[PDB]
Parts: sequence; C-alpha cells; structure tokens
Amino acid sequence: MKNFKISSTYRAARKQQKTANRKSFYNDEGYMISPSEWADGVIKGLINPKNSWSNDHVKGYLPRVSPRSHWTKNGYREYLGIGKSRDIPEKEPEVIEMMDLELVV
RNA sequence: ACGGAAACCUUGAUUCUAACGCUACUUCUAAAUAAGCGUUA
Repeated sequence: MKNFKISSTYRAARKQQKTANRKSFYNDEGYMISPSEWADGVIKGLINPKNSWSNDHVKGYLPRVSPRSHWTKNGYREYLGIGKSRDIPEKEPEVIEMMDLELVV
C-alpha cells in the first residue's frame, strides 16, 4: 500500500471517537478474548501480537483513504497512480450472438 | 432206580406312500459443500 494513504478526516474521526481506546483482542483462531488472556497468549507465543486486535469501529461512512502524492522530475506534485494506471485498452469485449433468448420485461 | 427222557414260542413282514416354510411389503422421508472479511496500512 503505497499509492494511497490514510485520510486526515478518518484519522480525526478515529482520534476523537476514541475507537483505539476500545480494542478487541483475538487468539490465533480469530476468536474474541479478554485482554488478560490475549497478553498471556502473546507472552507464551501462542498469539501473534501484530494481527490479533481491532480498533473498534468508526461511524459515518467516511472515506478511510486518500490518494498519495509524489514529486515529478520538474518539481511538480502528482498523484502516485494517476500516470502509471494503464497503457493498453485490454483489447476486449466479445459480442456473443444470443438472438434466441426470451427476455423478461 | 426223580409223572420221568427228548422239544427255540420259532419261521416270513421297510413305521411306508403324498406334501415348496410359502403368499403381500420401495431402506423410505425434508436438506445449495455452504457462511463470516473486521482492524491497521
């Protein structure tokens, strides 16, 4: 994930909805566990501490992610993925002949 | 040195002929190999 970054609106929403203050923890099978047993499993090695917790939920359907920018050769700004998005029109499509087909109104 | 001696209750005979442990009965009834994708970036 390099073309996009975390949006500032979502970061502000998460910050002052305090969703990181209400984390949920999981064991290696992805089942909700109390923070005490999560700590005990992480210390024992039975849980990977990295991918085993969630930052609650942010409400309001905000865009989580915004395009990231970089510097072109002349010092102008540009979106990272705008210019290397595509080069060929992928050929396609295929026009299948299906004149014998009863459509439904 | 006896109402005593001698004398097979014996011979020949198939407990045999005929007869289906048989008639009827669905291993049957419902059921998508399918559901969840969070949070961080």
